Amino acid sequence: MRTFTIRNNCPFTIWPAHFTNPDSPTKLTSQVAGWDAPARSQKSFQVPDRWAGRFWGRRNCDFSKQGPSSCATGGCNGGLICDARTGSGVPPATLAEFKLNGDGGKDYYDVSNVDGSNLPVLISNNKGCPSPSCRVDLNPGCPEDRMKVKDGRGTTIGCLSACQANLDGNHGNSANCCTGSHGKPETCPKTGVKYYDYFKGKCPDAYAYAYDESSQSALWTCNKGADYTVTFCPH
Repeated sequence: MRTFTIRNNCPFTIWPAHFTNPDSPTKLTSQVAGWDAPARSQKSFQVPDRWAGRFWGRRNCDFSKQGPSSCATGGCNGGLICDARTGSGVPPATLAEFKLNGDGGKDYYDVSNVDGSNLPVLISNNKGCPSPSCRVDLNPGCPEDRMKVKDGRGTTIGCLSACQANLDGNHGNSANCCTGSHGKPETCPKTGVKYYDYFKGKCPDAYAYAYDESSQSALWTCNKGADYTVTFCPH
């Protein structure tokens, strides 16, 4: 067992969630896959070796609405508790991804804004291993109206990737999504992904297009049996 701590340092309530990869050898059963996290709170729980999955934070949730529409960002099938099979968060949702006890006996983790961003996130550990983060707020500078997810007051609370905002109007043949004629690394250069420089400039650690993980995953590993903390709105 590892101990994971999910900490909300934001000045507002968020609703964290988790989802387990379909090919994860082990299941996360100590903590249900969604909860209310008041400002300045945490939830800690045990996670088995070899677990692979992701955490994220949802903003502006109202569970009188069913399905992903319950939350303004990161909503999932199941509502408060995200469904085990279909409960991945709808973009934009900054992810803290983990593959424990992977290749070479190492843990692999990362912060991912590939599909967009909604909250600053830090992944820390108790073993001195690399600690990726996106600490700055990407919402105020979200570069185009179609990428903005706004609350009822007009404030940006999420910033979709160019792919998820459908800027090119062609999800099925997109140099932003890396699909169709652009569906492999050789045909989807990062220099062709619209607004990659915005996301990557503000948060170099975070993945920002389909093939960042292929290039950068070796930066974010630990083989020392670490406990992990995911902090939203870190210092």
